[PDB]
Amino acid sequence: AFELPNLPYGFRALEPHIDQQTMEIHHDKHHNTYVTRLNAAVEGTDLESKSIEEIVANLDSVPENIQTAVRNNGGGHLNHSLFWELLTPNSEEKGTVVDKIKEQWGSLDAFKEEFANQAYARFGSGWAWLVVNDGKLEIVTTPNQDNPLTEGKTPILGLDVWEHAYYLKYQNKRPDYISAFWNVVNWEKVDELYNAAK
Amino acid sequence: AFELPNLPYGFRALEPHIDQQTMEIHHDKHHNTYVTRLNAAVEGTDLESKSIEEIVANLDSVPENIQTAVRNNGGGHLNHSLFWELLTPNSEEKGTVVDKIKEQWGSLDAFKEEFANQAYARFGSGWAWLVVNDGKLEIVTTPNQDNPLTEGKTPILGLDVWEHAYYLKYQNKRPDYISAFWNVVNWEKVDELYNAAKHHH
Ligand SMILES: [Br-]
Ligand SMILES: [Mn+2]
Ligand SMILES: [Mn+2]
Repeated sequence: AFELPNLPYGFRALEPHIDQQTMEIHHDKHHNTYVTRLNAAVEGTDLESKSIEEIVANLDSVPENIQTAVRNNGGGHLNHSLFWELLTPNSEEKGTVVDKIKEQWGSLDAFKEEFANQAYARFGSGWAWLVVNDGKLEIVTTPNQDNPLTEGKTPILGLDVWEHAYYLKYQNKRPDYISAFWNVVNWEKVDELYNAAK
Repeated sequence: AFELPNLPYGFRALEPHIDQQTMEIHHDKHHNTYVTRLNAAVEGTDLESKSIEEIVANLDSVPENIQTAVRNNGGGHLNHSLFWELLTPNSEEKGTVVDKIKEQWGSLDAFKEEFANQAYARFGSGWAWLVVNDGKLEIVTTPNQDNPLTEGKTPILGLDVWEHAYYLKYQNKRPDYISAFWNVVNWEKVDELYNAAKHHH
């Protein structure tokens, strides 16, 4: 069965960029619900032994009757699992991917502009991603809990732009949330995900 | 140009079922953004003189360069315009549609159960609707700001299940929001929309 991973920090560790009420409800309620419904679908099937990454990457090996449950709750589990590890109270804009971003976009600032534009433009619920696409850094967004793995793209940074991720602190103000996010990005985790793509 | 409609009650009128902070932000910010972007898309074109009902029912015909903006922002404008008039501080569970619902589902409660189930199951952003679909009552849900009119179904009740509609008061507890919603449904508006639906064509 899949396990709800602990946050790597206390609920208050990302203040004042993300509020502790959100960190608690987002993790203990929203992510936990994805794990409940994912397990209800996959527990007792030949998918149960597989990594969530293998499953989400290969949704056409999911039998038709649970395909939607797995895509949505499997996606929910993978996306939130990545997100918690991609946040930190000790953010430093350094390392492999930051250097590659400066190289490709000319500056980290230009990168943040495009990331924020794409994240802002995602209509309804979804995610903004920095992915590796056959060696190439690319910014994409996905609806709901869809994940670039399914399209053969390796996610190395993700921002949750479902309203549950920002409404308590920021309400309608998604751009302020996106701006706040830069303060808590775990670039060490980004580097790890990038290195494993290779 | 399209206009943000005035609420027919105060921001506090739907308490405790919908919180005044949400009523103000949802109307003055979320709906207003849809109106702004609809107007940015259509102003100075032949679409500016058409009803939002006509535009949304006919998204297929909207020029390709503005079709997504009109689908999302025109949808947004129609959906919220319907929603405000379908809420009331003076809800009475009676009339033509309540009577038809009792006949079809056997009780209002059985109807509420199916509606609440579909509204809860809608994954991500969207709307739960009661529609007239070729003369029969049908519960459907739509993603984002999509509207049953585009598929030739007439909406007579809608519930916003975007998280902005419920997160400040209910957070993750969408079912408690849906439960609250019944206390503020304007069945007089539902009756009016139904009656129009029967004579649409
Ligand atoms: Br801590
Ligand atoms: Mn989330
Ligand atoms: Mn809304």
